[PDB]
Amino acid sequence: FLTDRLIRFVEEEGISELLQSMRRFTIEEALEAFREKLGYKLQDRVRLRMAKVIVDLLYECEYLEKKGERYFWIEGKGFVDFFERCIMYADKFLNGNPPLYSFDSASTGIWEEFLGNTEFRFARSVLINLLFSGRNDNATVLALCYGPGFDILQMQEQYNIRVTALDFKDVFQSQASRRILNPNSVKWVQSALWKGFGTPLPFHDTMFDAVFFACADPYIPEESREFVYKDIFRVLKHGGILGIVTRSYPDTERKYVKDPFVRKGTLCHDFSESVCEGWCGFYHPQESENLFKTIGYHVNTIMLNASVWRLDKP
Ligand SMILES: Nc1ncnc2c1ncn2[C@@H]1O[C@H](CSCC[C@H](N)C(=O)O)[C@@H](O)[C@H]1O
Repeated sequence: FLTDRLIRFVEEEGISELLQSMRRFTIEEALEAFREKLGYKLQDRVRLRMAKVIVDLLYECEYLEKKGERYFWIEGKGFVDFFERCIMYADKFLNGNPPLYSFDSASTGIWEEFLGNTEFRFARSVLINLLFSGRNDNATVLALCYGPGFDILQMQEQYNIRVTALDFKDVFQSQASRRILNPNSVKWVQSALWKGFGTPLPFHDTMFDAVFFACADPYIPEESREFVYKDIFRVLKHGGILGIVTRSYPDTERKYVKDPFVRKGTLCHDFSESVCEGWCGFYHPQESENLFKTIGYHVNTIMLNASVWRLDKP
């Protein structure tokens, strides 16, 4: 299991030994001790975040209790995977080595194997039915940040839609074309027309019946996330729909992410994919719902522990 693997990492790197010897710590004190005692170079946001995720996971797994903002180590009384490869590298990354993977040509096979997994296929299929079930055929849909094209493939498997495909790099386009059911029917937009998150989408206002946005939310920088979703709102027709597949950072309130296995799994996913170039991490679900509402979306559906979102433009 992935959680057991990350716990084994925590123990083998001496993180658990350090924290139990400290006995009590705030997140700030723990991060200072990771720097001073383990020698981690927490020199950027993504590495500082990984260290925070480790503490959050130890708390979720009941190694720690919390009073106010202070954690306490709980003393016990007497008597092959993409994720595996990420965790195998995490010690090197935390010591300041470059990201393990990126969205460049050399890494395309890695992403193809990872994003083809059954859990992603399930989440995409649910969202596709949420967006298109019961609709008139041949909706105009933007497949945004489509990568290897599993999203386009599943959309064409399930429904007759007119896909416009856009990514911020063109490194996957040939692989996606050789995967989907109807490559001639797709409007492939050249990646030179869109620098990516933070730049306006190269489409006019109110053009699309739907925007499909799967597994790309955690690559949006915090500084740009409001704009990215406002700009998507701009290109949707009134009555159009934005579908998101992501994960939600486990919420203390347990309002959105309830399944204990999923709460642990999301933390381990976030820690692991932090070794990939550009990872920003999963966002808090209450803040996401608040953001979508202020932009002007109606929150039609939140499902799968707040991993699948249907957002309608009124
Ligand atoms: N800074 C950035 N701006 C726009 N897209 C970005 C980006 N960083 C990553 N991405 C894109 O986000 C995607 C992450 S992988 C998800 C691919 C596909 N949607 C699927 O469901 O499997 C990739 O297409 C990647 O090119």
